[PDB]
Amino acid sequence: IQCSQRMLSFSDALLSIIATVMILPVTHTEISPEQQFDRSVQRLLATRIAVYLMTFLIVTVAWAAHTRLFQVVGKTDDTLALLNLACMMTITFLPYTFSLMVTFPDVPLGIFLFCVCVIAIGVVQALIVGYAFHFPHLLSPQIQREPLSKERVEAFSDGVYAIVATLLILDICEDNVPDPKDVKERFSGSLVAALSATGPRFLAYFGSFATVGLLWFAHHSLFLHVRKATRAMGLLNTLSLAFVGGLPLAYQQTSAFARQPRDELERVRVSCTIIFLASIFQLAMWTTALLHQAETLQPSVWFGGREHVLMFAKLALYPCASLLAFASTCLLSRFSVGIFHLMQIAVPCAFLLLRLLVGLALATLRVL
Amino acid sequence: IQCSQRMLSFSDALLSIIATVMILPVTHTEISPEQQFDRSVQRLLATRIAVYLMTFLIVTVAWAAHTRLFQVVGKTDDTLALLNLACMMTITFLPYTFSLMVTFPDVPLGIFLFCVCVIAIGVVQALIVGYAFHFPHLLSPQIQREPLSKERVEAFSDGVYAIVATLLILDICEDNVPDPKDVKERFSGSLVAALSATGPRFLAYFGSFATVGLLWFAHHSLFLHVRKATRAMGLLNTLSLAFVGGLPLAYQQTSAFARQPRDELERVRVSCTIIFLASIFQLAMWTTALLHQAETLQPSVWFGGREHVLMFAKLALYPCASLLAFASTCLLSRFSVGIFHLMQIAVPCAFLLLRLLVGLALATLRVL
Ligand SMILES: [K+]
Ligand SMILES: [K+]
Ligand SMILES: [K+]
Ligand SMILES: [K+]
Ligand SMILES: [K+]
Repeated sequence: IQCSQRMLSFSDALLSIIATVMILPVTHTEISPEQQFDRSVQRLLATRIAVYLMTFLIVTVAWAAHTRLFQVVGKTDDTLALLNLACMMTITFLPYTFSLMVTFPDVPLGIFLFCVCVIAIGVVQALIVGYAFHFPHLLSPQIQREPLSKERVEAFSDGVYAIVATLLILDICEDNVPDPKDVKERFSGSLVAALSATGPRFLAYFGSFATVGLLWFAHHSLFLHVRKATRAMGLLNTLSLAFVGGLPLAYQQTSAFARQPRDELERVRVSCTIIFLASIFQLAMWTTALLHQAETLQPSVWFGGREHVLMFAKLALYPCASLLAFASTCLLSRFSVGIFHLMQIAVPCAFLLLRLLVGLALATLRVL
Repeated sequence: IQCSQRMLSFSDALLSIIATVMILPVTHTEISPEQQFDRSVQRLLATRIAVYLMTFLIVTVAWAAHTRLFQVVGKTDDTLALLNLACMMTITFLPYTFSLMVTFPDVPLGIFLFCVCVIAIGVVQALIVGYAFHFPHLLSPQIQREPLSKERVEAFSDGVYAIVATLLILDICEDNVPDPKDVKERFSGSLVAALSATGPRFLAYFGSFATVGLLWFAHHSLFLHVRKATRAMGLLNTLSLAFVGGLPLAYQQTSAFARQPRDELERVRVSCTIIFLASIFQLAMWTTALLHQAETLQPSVWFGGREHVLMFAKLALYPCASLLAFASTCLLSRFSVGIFHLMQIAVPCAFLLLRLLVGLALATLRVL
């Protein structure tokens, strides 16, 4: 009998990428200036965002069902591996059916194909269960004779984060790659001078990537001290990942969404809201785990623990900064863009010096 | 001190996706019929293919250096995690510099940025080494006082395979999603009738996905019996993955490459060549491991072992079928397309029945 760890890792990667794909249409929404005040186009954009959210949630539900199934199964086999590949294929077919239904919501074809795909997933998983139970040695020892699998959650989250960070660089690679017919005209053939138009732009990439990379760093930190992953924690993680997938929306440059008519205040508000939603659910995961620390958290991060305050600050850094920037957009709009840039530059430094800042604050409050 | 396994998994995912991204420009090659006989466009397409190969190899070299580094380090830390994030950011910046150099190969800007990025990677890794050695408890026990890390190779391969399988479905989602203004004209508003143009197309997806999914299944099988991963095996795996990344080229539909002028024989030959190159290097990995079976392979797959013939057949199935199809394109061109479709339908069945076919063949040869 074979060890199923790599097969489950492959499934996690596939499903995470599949869930995150549907943000691409959102980033490719073109709004002409003539349609800036057209409510129909704005409604279409909102509908496409809702479609992305629904598809992410559906793929996550399928992934959770798969996780249940292969917690029940445990071991794998050639036949089981091929059946898992068939299940992954059927699941990956879901975005196509959902897109077809979106294009023609009033025709039965989309609903019919979606139902057929769901039934196919069900039948494939039932076949997997039947094969596993027909050979008892392929079952988990407890079954051979609820909690979530932490590694599956971590792999799914890593896939989502990596895909977002990749979409950023794909956007950059197209933003600032001029052609000879463009450089010879805009800059009289001096490519170096094109830095004046491209220098800052790719520099902005460094700011965006960090925002994702540090968010993962928070997640990576939290689950280093997580013992038991509860279903509520899984749901909160799913919401956090769903809102993480929208970071390219607030950070991409070539994206049609980025080229829509807008103002600085609106863009800053949207980016701050997306970051706040992404991070507040990680903070909610941590708070939820704190209620049952005895069974969900390592002793170091329990109340009064050595790592407690550090973890709390690490997870609350982004929500507080995002909320402060959003408030500044309303109270100090004239300098809100500068404050947002300052936040982008400072939050990584705060993460780097976090262990010193926390101790300094603790000592200052103790003496005072 | 923290466990570095998840950080390395995240790095593997990032680097694998980054390596595979550069196939997207290749799939977006638009060749008008007026330029079918224009040698310049064909040369440009070949140059972009070579650029994709070079970028994949460079990203793989960076990933291998990172693997060496964090085999030396072993344990991780908050500062080490942030430094690893910085290193990943610098590495992800490589595609942008390579693309800029490609656009203007005769200007120093591209080479200058590429050199700056490489030096940045070097300095970041040197800082990681210095920090790790300044705190001896963050070093591996042997160092605290060559072989490859199998899990890193497996994670990188899984990332590449998942990205290819995802690119397939992204192509499909755009191939066969008509709009009302298109359905009302081409099919008089009968969306169901559009199956006549869309039915087979997404059906073809099922054929393409399997081809990737089974290739992974072969890889997944081989490394289940691999003890020690040698550097030569790593190089062969890198070549196999590089040629796997070109599967969307031979299987995508909307891709401008797919819409280029062509003939059935040429497309079949290209697809067969790509599949053959992808699988022959897995077979080469297996053969290379066989030379040092005592140190690289589990006893079950040694010469004369129970699983030996099964593994050999599993890894040689695709190369033989691809070579036979390619030969048919020259000897039986009139039926080569049908033979290719038959191969696409049959190879999964051969994989499913492999354990029976191998035994049947062995018995038949023994009695005869
Ligand atoms: K994993
Ligand atoms: K992944
Ligand atoms: K892994
Ligand atoms: K992956
Ligand atoms: K992509």
